[PDB]
Amino acid sequence: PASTYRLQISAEFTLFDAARIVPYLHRLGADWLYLSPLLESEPGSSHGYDVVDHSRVDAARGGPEGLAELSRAAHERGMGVVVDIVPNHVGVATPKANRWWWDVLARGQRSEYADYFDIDWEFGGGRLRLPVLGDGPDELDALRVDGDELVYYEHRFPIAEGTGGGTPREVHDRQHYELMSWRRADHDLNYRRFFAVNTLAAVRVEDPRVFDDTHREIGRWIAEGLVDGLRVDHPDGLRAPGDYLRRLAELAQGRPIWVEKIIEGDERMPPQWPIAGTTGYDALAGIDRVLVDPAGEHPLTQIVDEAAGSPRRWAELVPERKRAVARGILNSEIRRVARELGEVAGDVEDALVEIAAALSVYRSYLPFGREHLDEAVAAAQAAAPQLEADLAAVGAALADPGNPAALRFQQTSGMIMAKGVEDNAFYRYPRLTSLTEVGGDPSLFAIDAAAFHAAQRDRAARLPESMTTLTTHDTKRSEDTRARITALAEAPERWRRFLTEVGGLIGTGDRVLENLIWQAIVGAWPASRERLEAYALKAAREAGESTDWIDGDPAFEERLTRLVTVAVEEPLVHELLERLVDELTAAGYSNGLAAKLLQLLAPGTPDVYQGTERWDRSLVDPDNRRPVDFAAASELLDRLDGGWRPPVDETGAVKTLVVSRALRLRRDRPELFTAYHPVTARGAQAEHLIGFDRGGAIALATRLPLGLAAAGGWGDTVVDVGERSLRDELTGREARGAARVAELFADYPVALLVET
Repeated sequence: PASTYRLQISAEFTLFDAARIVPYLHRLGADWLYLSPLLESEPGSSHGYDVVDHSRVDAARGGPEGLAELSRAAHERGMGVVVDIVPNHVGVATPKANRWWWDVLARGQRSEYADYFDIDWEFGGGRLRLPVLGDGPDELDALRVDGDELVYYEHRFPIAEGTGGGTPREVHDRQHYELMSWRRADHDLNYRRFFAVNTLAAVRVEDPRVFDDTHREIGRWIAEGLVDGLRVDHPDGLRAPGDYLRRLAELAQGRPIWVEKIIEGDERMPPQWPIAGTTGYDALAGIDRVLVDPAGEHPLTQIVDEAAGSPRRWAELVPERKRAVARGILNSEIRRVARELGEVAGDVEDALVEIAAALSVYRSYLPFGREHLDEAVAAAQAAAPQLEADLAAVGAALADPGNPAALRFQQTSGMIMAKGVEDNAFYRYPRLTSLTEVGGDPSLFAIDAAAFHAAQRDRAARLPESMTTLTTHDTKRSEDTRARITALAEAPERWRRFLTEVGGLIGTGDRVLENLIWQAIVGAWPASRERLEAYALKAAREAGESTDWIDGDPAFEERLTRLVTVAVEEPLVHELLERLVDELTAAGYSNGLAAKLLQLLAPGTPDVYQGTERWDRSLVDPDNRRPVDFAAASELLDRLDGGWRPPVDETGAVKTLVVSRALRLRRDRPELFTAYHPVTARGAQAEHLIGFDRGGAIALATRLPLGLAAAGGWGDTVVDVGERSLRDELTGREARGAARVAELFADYPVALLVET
């Protein structure tokens, strides 16, 4: 496809709602609709990742009639449909809604659905441990019997037949499940789950019988022409992801499959995987880093280091926090891998924790990626020479794809990275929070244009059909929030001044977390107190230093709450914040347009998140999933198509112009996109021009806008565009030969030149 447009389908935006805005999306220039999980989820699911019935399209989202209508709307217009599917796990929040889970609770290992899940029965003493009770003592006195069901407040579980009668507790101890305290899920859990989410139980989709049942309706979409490609959720949690994608490719009849897979650096995926590529986060990392002024690296780091009283080094942070979740909320996983290894050596768990800590990829794919495991083991032996013998024997076992533990470890190192680095270490390394993003190396402050172009060339060579992306439903900060934040690398000293001035007014005791919060407030501004308060509490808990998700500090959280309230409502704090936002507003606009244009014409299939044809200043889940005003966007676009040329302003109109013109061009004139050639400028400010030629379409953008303005503008800087004559889709302005960037960017900080 020429592009994918991502839609959050739910009961508030159904498949019928989506089909009604298909014509606006075609107008905007989208090629394929990228929908979220559509199999029946938990009653009230606003994402659909908690599947409870793989046999039908979710009724709340429109059921099969809805899918059929959306597909027909898209296909009658030449458009395509790619659907997010969730192969690894199912929702168990409401058991009475997961017929498979219910039967396993009701009949234990005698359930026909028992080997659909990944259960250590012997660790549980023949029982499935459900971490549903509260931590207070005497919890089970709330256990009531209600017919053929055990009840614990609003939770209901089946009574195995022939086990009724007596105290509610006497019936509970006869059941194939054991209700336990939620805090016991850190260490004593005996079923495989997704991340540290107990309400997401993994299914053994490597079993052909399980694959057939979980993918039958998905297979119907393919067979009957409803769906044109698939996006696989979390393949890294699968036991045999290679085998899965092979089987999915034949289910999808050779149609394009994209995988959500985080890549680290120059790491490569197994080439035999029959996929189009990833959902885009490798591309996000480079687009953002070409807009970071590299000279801010040491100033902005010292702002964090002085606050922490001790250098925050990413090389310590990552191992430390991976170690911590391996020993904490993800310990049931570590302990289970240790049980399957047997008494290989002495301290097997500490050997595992050290290998997962040092592992520099999310997982191996053995025999592929053995290098990564080998280097982890060696690095663990240097960080912990006390276990040199143990690590060697444990690493030796972990290298044999015939050992079930080697395979389970690969299912676990996926989650130690995400929960330790993305959802923790990120929130402790805020020297520039736009670089703490899904798929990025925050240690890598910036990349020069030469490095940017190399990254584009590599994707054209090995991943030409792969997605690129700037916002997803899982990003920590949405694309224009990061665009403004990134300008702080140009003005580190201004930022120090701001933190100081506003921190002499209100604080929490965690000056490191306050750097992160003010960055999000500044980047998202203007934003409601409700949204900023929610973000602040979530960021503070993810960071885990001054409060936590398990055992919070209410006094601290209320200091954080009154920080954001003072930022919105108090006259002097608010003025200081408004003044800094104004100073950055043009820079962030220019950075946001630069990112959007570069991504949409770069090699690959650009993904456009719902509503990001206007400014998206959202924060983390769920702020990046707010309702999207497609009506407003269409009205905006109709003004643009009616010949209005907007200023760079807060309506987003100039972004809608850039997005719509680049999407259409790529969709409707694809003969223009045949190669990739850097376009470099000439003169006093040539460093500020970043761009490339794709064939007959040239993307031209600005980097480091604050320093450009400080230097007096483009001056007499020129771009060589060829002996050819080009025209800018955004303005109609013509350019030939050595064009002055002052003329090219006379109206906007970007231009999209087309051969004539």
